[PDB]
Amino acid sequence: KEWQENKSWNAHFTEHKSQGVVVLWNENKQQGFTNNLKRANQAFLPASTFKIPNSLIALDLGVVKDEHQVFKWDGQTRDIATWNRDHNLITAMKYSVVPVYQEFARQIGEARMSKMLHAFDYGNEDISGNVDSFWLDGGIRISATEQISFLRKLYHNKLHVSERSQRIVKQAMLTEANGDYIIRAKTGYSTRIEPKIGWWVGWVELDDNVWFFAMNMDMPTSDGLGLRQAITKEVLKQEKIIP
Amino acid sequence: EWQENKSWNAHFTEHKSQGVVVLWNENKQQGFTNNLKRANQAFLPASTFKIPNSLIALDLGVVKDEHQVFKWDGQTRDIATWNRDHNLITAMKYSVVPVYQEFARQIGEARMSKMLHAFDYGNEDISGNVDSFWLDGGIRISATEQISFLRKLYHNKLHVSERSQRIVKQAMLTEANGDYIIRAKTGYSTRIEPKIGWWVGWVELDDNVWFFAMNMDMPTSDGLGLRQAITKEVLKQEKIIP
Ligand SMILES: *C(=O)N1C[C@H](NOS(=O)(=O)O)CC[C@H]1C(N)=O
Ligand SMILES: *C(=O)N1C[C@H](NOS(=O)(=O)O)CC[C@H]1C(N)=O
Ligand SMILES: [Cl-]
Ligand SMILES: [Cl-]
Ligand SMILES: [Cl-]
Ligand SMILES: [Cl-]
Repeated sequence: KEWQENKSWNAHFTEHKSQGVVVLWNENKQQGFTNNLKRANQAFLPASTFKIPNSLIALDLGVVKDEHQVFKWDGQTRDIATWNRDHNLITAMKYSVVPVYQEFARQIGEARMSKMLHAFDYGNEDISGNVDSFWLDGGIRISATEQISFLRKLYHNKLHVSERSQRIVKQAMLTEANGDYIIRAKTGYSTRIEPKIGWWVGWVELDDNVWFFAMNMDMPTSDGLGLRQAITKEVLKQEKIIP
Repeated sequence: EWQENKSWNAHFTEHKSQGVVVLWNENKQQGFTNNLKRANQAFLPASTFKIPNSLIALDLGVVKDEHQVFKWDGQTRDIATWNRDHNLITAMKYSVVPVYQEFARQIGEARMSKMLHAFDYGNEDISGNVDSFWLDGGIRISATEQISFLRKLYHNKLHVSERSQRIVKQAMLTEANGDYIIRAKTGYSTRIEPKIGWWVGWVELDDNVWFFAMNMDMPTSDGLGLRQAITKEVLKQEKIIP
């Protein structure tokens, strides 16, 4: 059976006084699992998880030459200290540097952004709003299941951009690696339209399988942001995917 | 420029051990070592040779990509992890010699010799069995020459495709967290004296990369854990990793 509900995972949200969904996909078995089939299919603003398609499009169009090209700080002091400094693609992804990605989106422009999101079958494919903010307060929406379908295409180099573009973005997604697993992922935090939600989307590479994941959770304040990873890892540990 | 830091000898002494750690600061273009003579001593690369071997195999099409499966030949060997199917990523991780011996046989002596010349790799001498020269043949490379080769790989400057270089750097991934990424390969030269352990690679930080190459005397497999442990003690002392 393709999609299966595991209500036992709700204990991981309950135990943190949280509400959300975790979706897993077993690539070898071509089967998916979720605590909440309805919420797995509800669409939300992608917020910073949009850095994955934005990175791909920027590299494929040559807006970003490679993962070492330096994007100079514009000398405007912002809220997040790690943003007030020079970045390359690796560090801009790591510190989720919005102003770097805003400039990419402006250089890409509305016409190319729209065509590439259709080509990617990415969420509702709707870029209505400002070209440098639609993933934060515009028309674009994506579900946890639609994140999985996009990431599977990236993993297999099946997106309609160069293999090189896809390999570079997967490098930039690297989050954790040890002798047991590799996680390639991207966090997000949608705050401008209700409900406020946190995301964590990506995959776990094991020796002989890959488990795709997409989670979102209600995030009324920034206090709970560490639960995006903590809850996903509690589910991965339950299912014996990581130790 | 090069500098000797004898204080790192303490990390070797404490584990009753002899060897060398070489570090290269890419931003400053400066090298550091506990032993300048040993930094330039050339040894058999043993399993560290999997780095150039993978590059050549990918560039020639002997390996199509990092997913291609190399089926176990059915010969039961001493290392349990070798007695199973592998791809490039797991073959590097478990250092599966028989997979790399088959690559070498398909590359062949002529293309292997030419490619090591193009890479400026060590003494560029493949004398011996085409499928064992890096374990018991004539090839020799120093810790400083390992760093030279790795800097070219890091910058995509080796004369193979960018794609081959990106795949091998993916396969080298050893560790990553919010502080650092290590891309590296271990080795153990067991067949020709002196028996030594290797660890070569680099640490990626937000705004610098530190290349490293270490080797140490390894009279038995009991001290293999020290290859990483002594290197990490030097990286901590130098405030490169927490
Ligand atoms: C992305 O969702 N954003 C940028 C930055 N990212 O941190 S996250 O990756 O930990 O979610 C701050 C939150 C958010 C934004 N406010 O634009
Ligand atoms: C490579 O040097 N070798 C293959 C294998 N890997 O050990 S490693 O951890 O040093 O990579 C065993 C040692 C050695 C060999 N015996 O050929
Ligand atoms: Cl963003
Ligand atoms: Cl990687
Ligand atoms: Cl080998
Ligand atoms: Cl490439």
